[PDB]
Amino acid sequence: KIRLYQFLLDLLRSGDMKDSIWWVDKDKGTFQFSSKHKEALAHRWGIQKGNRKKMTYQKMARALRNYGKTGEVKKVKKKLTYQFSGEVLGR
DNA sequence: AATAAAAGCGGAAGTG
DNA sequence: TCACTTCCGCTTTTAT
Ligand SMILES: N=C(N)c1ccc2nc(-c3ccc(-c4nc5ccc(C(=N)N)cc5[nH]4)[se]3)[nH]c2c1
Repeated sequence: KIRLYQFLLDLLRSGDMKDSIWWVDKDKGTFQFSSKHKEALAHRWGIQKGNRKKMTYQKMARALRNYGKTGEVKKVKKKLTYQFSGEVLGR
């Protein structure tokens, strides 16, 4: 199956939802969600998974915080900003 | 100086 | 066993 952080990375490289997600420093690995359009993205996440209920950003973000222990994604002290790890980008 | 609102946190049970 | 999902409760930041 697919993993969460991959679903995000792909769009960031595809620009499929530029209105909902964008790079802050595409080199450093930072990205940020639109405070207004974040729901329309989490909605598409719950669709690609086929969950019983519709996916809300609050629930999706609850998943991101579980990447903290492994390092895949670490929250930033900024608003709605997270950071990928190097291994995911490539090396 | 208090607030209402938004963001963020995390345990626990549950799911495909 | 995984990778979340869902739920509820609390805590923290910000804007006004
Ligand atoms: N009214 C508004 N227009 C408004 C606008 C912007 C806002 N930016 C925030 C927050 C930013 C960071 C927050 C936060 N960092 C936390 C760390 C730990 C915990 C915890 N539970 N340990 C909780 C945390 N919450 Se909230 N709130 C806003 C409101």
